[PDB]
Amino acid sequence: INLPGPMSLIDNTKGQLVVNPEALKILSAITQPVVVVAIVGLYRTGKSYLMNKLAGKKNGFSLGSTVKSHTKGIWMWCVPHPKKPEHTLVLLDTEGLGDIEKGDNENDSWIFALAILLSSTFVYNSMGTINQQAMDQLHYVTELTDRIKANSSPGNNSVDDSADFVSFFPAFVWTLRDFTLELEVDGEPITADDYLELSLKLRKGTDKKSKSFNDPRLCIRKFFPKRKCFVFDWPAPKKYLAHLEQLKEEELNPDFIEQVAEFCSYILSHSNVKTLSGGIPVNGPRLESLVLTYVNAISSGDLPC
Ligand SMILES: Nc1nc2c(ncn2[C@@H]2O[C@H](COP(=O)(O)OP(=O)(O)O)[C@@H](O)[C@H]2O)c(=O)[nH]1
Repeated sequence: INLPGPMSLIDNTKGQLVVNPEALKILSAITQPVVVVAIVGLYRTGKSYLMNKLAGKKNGFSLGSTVKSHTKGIWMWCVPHPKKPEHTLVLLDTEGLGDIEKGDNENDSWIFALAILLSSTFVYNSMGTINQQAMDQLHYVTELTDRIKANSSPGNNSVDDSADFVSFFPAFVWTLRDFTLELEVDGEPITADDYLELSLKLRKGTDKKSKSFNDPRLCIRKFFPKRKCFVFDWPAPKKYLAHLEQLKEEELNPDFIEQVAEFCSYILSHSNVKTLSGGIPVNGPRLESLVLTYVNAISSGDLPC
């Protein structure tokens, strides 16, 4: 109808971070309540492919093919909510997450915390089994988000252990890609949610370097008390992964088809209308005011995030 295709919301393509006045203009005109889904993860891990499946439209995001490996940004695509009439689904696709283990450039990395704080549901996307690097990566953006939260008006006086925090801050979904691991414990099979809870399991009482072990896991667990995990096989034999989008659905792996259907159905039925601290529903212009408020507080701010 009137909602256009993906556009930059904020990126650093040409020098420094710039907010796209055209993206605010689009948000300003979205009078309907919005459901906001943000996705964060390393370059070319299939983030855009998955967000395009949520939108159910052609000509969606292609960040892995058109953004350079060093750019950071948030890209926005608003569509009618595929399952909730008179609701708009706001898709926030991001790029430029750095690998902390390799000392990747962290300048402007606060925009990934921004994407999380704008979201109804935050999707963290990584390849393979849950390993130390993926955990450390998640821990970094969680600490950054908590820092920005603790120090800005939208998040002020909303302690992580309260019920307001649990209810009105973003739900969390970890998507694991090219995942071939057997979801088994002692011959007995376990779910992907089970796998995630196991990876976040706390050492019970253990203390010398056991309560050091719990610290990053407790940070994640308490910042994201609403958690879900989805696993995705290779989409298709590697031969064909160059341009997955061009493949016909019947040429995908059948388990991948089911795994994408499951993810999409969960997100589109379970992600709530974005809400402020306190429960106030958020619509287009209200989201735009959140963007402005955060960007100004972080720009004008004194301390590092
Ligand atoms: N191996 C693998 N490749 C994928 C998957 N999804 C997409 N790709 C390919 O990975 C590349 C980058 O995709 P894109 O979605 O743009 O990645 P983004 O950077 O994370 O957004 C493309 O060539 C895709 O065809 C996946 O699940 N597994």
